[PDB]
Amino acid sequence: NSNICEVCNKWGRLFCCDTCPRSFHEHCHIPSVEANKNPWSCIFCRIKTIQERCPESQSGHQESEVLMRQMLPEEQLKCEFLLLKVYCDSKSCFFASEPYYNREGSQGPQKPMWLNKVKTSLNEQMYTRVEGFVQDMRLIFHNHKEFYREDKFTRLGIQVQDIFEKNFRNIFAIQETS
Ligand SMILES: [Zn+2]
Ligand SMILES: [Zn+2]
Ligand SMILES: [Zn+2]
Repeated sequence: NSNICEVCNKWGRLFCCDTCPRSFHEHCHIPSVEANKNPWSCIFCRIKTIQERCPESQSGHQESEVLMRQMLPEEQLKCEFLLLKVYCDSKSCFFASEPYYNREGSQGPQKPMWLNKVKTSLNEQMYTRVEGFVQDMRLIFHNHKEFYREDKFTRLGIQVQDIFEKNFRNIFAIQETS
């Protein structure tokens, strides 16, 4: 196994996957690393098995159809992994915890959103459809763009939204376009 956490790239108390060489801190893994289960398979392994069991699941999809999917177990897992993929980028730190807004010339968003809140919402099964999760994710970056205006810090939202969008297109096998 790896000697660092796959998500945050730090050492510490790690749980090792039994089916691949990745390791995780307890609350870096999503869902949080399960109490027992020997062997234990990580989310990367679980996502790979879904694809292997249904190869046609990688054929192209329309985003509008994906978003209307109910949050059954496999869609739940895919959203957890997409969330995890965002956390994997070090720039996710800016969006992880609850923000506050006091900048001359800006007003805070009507609906604040942050990664940890989405994480909780997933854990608590608050999304009934994929659309719920993707809306909150995109709202994080949209709020940041609007607040920071012409400050160059706005680019952090662009950057992390691009990681989110790339991984969304990959995980849910969105039909490739120009
Ligand atoms: Zn970690
Ligand atoms: Zn694994
Ligand atoms: Zn099949």
